[PDB]
Amino acid sequence: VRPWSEFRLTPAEAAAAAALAARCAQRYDETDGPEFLLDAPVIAHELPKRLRTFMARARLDAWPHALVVRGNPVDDAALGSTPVHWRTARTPGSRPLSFLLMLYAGLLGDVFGWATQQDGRVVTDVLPIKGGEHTLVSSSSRQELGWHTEDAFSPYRADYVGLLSLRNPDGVATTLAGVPLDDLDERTLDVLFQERFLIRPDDSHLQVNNSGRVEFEGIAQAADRPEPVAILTGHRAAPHLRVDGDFSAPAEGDEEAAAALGTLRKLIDASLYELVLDQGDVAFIDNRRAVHGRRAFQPRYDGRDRWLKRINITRDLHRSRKAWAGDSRVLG
Ligand SMILES: N=C(N)NCC[C@H](O)[C@H](N)C(=O)O
Repeated sequence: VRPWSEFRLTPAEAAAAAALAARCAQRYDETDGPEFLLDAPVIAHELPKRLRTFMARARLDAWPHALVVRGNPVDDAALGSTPVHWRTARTPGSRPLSFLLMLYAGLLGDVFGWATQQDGRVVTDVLPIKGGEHTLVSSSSRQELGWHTEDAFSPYRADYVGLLSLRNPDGVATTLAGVPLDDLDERTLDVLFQERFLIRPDDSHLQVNNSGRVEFEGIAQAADRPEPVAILTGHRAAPHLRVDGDFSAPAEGDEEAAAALGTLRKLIDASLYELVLDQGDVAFIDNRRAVHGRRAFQPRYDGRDRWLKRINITRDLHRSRKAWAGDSRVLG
C-alpha cells in the first residue's frame, strides 16, 4: 500500500505521449506562450486513453497525497547537461519534456506562474545552484528543503504541484506528509482550524532570487504584515492543510496556537515519508492534502545533477483574479 496513487505507462503509451509532446514542440514557439497555454488542455485529450482515465479518476479519489506517473523515457545524451542556473535552463534537450509536463498538467487544471518567481515562467526548473546549497529554496542541496505547502503565504497557491524528473542519478527523495489525523487530539485540531497563525512568503519570491515588477510589493506586504490565518480548513475528518515548517508562526503571543503548531510540527516530522522520482517520473502533489520537501544531498556540479521541471496548477484560475498580474497566467 502507498499514500499516493501510481500509474505506470506501457512503453507504447509512453512513446505515444512523447510523440505528442514532440509534435507540440514542433508547432508552438514556447510552452508559456499564450497559444500553447490555451491549446494544451485540448491537445491533452489526445494522450493515451488509459492515462486520461487514471488522471480523471485519481484526482477524484479522497485519499492520495499525489498522483504519480512512471515510465516516460528520457535519453541523457539528447537531454544534455544539467544547467547551472534556472535562467539558462530552457535547453533544446529539455524542451519536449517541458511540453509533456504541460500536457499532463492540463488534464488536472489551469496552469499558472508567479511574477516574483523565475521571471514569471509557468514551467519552472528545480536544480542545484552552486553557492546556494544552504538556502530555503528548491535550488538548495546540502540543506534539506523543509516540508511545506507550496506558496503557503498566498490564497492563490496551487492545488497541485507538478514535477517531472529529467534526471536524478543518485535517487534523491522528495518528502511528503499528510495531516496527522491519527494523532491530533480534538482540542489541538480545533485550534489549528482557527485563524491564529502567521506565515510569510518563502524566499523564492525575493527579488534576489529573480533576474522591477510591482508584484514584489505584495510579497513585502505579506512578509511584513501577515494576516492571521488557519492551518486547517474544510472537513474535520479530512482537512486541507496550509503550513510551512520553517516560516509558520503563531499569532503574536498566542501560546495555545503556538502549542498546536509545535505539536503539528512534531507529528509531521514523525510521519514524513519519501517518494523517489526517478528519471522520467512525474508527480502531481496535492498541495491541499500534503506538505512536501526534498532530502539533503551532495550536489555534483559536473553536468549530471538532479533536475526537475515544475508547474503550478489550480482547479480554478478565476479564484486568483485579484492577483492576475497583467495576465491571468502570471500571478501577483
Ligand atoms: N523552504 C520552505 N520551507 N519553503 C519554501 C520552498 C518552496 O518550495 C519555494 N517555492 C521554492 O521553490 O524554493
